[PDB]
Amino acid sequence: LVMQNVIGTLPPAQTSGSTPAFYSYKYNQPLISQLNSNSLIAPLLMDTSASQSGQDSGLTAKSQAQQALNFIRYASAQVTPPSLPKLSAYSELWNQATAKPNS
Amino acid sequence: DITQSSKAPNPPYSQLFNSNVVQLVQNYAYNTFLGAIPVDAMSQSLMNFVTDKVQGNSLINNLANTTFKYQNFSAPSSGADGKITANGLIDQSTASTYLNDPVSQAVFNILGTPDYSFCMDNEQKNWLPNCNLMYQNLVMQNVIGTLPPAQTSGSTPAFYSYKYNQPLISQLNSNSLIAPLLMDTSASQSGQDSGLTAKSQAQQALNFIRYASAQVTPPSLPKLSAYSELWNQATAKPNSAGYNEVQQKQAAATLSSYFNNLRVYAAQTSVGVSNLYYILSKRLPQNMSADQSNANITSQALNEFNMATRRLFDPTASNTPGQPNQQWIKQINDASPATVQKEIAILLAEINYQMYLDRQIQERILLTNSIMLLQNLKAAQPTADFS
Amino acid sequence: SNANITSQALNEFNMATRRLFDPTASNTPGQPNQQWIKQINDASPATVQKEI
Amino acid sequence: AILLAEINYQMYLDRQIQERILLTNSIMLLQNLKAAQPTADFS
Amino acid sequence: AGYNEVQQKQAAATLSSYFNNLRVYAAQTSVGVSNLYYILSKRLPQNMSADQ
Repeated sequence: LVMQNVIGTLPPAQTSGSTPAFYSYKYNQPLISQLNSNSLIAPLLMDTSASQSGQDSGLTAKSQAQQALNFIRYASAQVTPPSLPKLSAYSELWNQATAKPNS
Repeated sequence: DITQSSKAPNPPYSQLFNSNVVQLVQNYAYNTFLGAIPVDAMSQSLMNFVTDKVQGNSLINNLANTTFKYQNFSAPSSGADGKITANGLIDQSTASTYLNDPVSQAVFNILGTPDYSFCMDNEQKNWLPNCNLMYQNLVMQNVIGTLPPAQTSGSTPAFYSYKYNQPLISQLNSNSLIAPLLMDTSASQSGQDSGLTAKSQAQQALNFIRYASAQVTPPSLPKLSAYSELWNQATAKPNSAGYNEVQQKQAAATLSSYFNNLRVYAAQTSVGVSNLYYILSKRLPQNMSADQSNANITSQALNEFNMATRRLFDPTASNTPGQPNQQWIKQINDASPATVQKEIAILLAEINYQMYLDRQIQERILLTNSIMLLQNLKAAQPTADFS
Repeated sequence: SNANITSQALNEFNMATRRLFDPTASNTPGQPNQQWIKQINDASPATVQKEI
Repeated sequence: AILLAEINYQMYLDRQIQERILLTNSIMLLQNLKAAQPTADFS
Repeated sequence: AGYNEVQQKQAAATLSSYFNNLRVYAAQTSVGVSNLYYILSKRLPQNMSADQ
């Protein structure tokens, strides 16, 4: 769920008048800016004025400071969280782990 | 010896040897430094170094991406002038027309270089006659040019023969990036015309830096047919049109995690390509005077070399006694105490500037090693496997 | 009322980059707050030592 | 005066060396990351 | 002459990718070659005086 929110709406196969494909520059216009690392290291003081609106869905950043925030999230591999235990297996081996002494 | 008035200087000097020369040098210092930093180049506010509230906002913001805007990176270069440009041989176009920042251009290649499958049929058996789109196979064939033969022939060289390798050794040698302080902007070089070739020392640097960034092997984007059926499966409304929700969310997660891996990869590359392009950009020429008839050309590294070596042997400094514009140290030997403390003040100011840009080198060290740590620990994601 | 804004990188920048060139400085002779090197050009030895 | 002159010069060339490490670490980052091309496999 | 396009481009792709890996490797090794040559080259003899 969290990295579907990262996605927003996922981009279609071939370029169409409704929504551009995934490699098309029109679809890639907003994301390429937050995928540039200079966004973190070039500017000298960030601007937080919400003026730009690139993607109607997914992680979209309205400010250059939020561009840097989007990149720091991406580079930190934060959009992909680690895999946490399954309920069935974890509940079983927890029930075994918290076994009462000889009970 | 105060007793002799003749041995005293005449007329007296209490000012610096030449404030004008250090002034021009210093303004060029500022211009080169603020121009040399690579900055996201897509919209006017996007390269804004500073906000509008700080004084002098315009005269810092206008100097963002100076090296590439002067160089016309966005507009492809014909090659007759040997200008740094987005080659229409490796770089995808914005038309389904090139991006203004080489680093964003590179990560844009990473994200937007399709597989050959979109230029196949949907059964991966034959090839379309015309395909405007630029797939990874096609671009890196273009990097080859004509593929070279096995045994050297009278017409064509073997791939190992030195005559085949005459340009490639320069293209591929690392020093093409580091040793020069200002790249040659004149297309005095005409290499072998097969695919990518450098027409200038600056192009030699560019082709090296892209070669190191390994853009010639763009990542394998999804198959048209495979991805398209998982698309049809996932994007559809669940429990309608012969669909459901289980594999819908499942395949949705699979494709989305795939593109997530792509973008984290691309950001990690953008890091490295950003530093490489900054190393390259410290050494590009920049225009100092707005009027081209009076235009001055100096680079960040060249000009910073001048901050270094103007107090030392200066090539234009006179080296014969009795002439003006003498060498710096001999000028000190005949200088006044007020003048000498004056010059100590200024040279140590230049100390402060230069260990500032040393700061910036260092924080870039942080950038790189932190990224490499995150990648390395990403290679180790805690699995919840208990069997 | 005097709410003014800076970051730490930009502030360390203009702390480093205030003497050599200055945007606020007057670039025409005869005006106040000229370039630091030009102000030095008429400064007293005690003044320059305090700068040191 | 000449002492701080040499100081400018020397720690200038140390700056050169620092940009050299910058270069080395950058390329090792790219080659590690090249060892990690994302897979278009949908198994 | 008994050829068709599909394995033609497939084979072209295999060769071209091979040389691509070759040149990328060459660049990566050559950075190390260059800095090692630099560190040694700071230490080699040089003649300054224009007359031998």
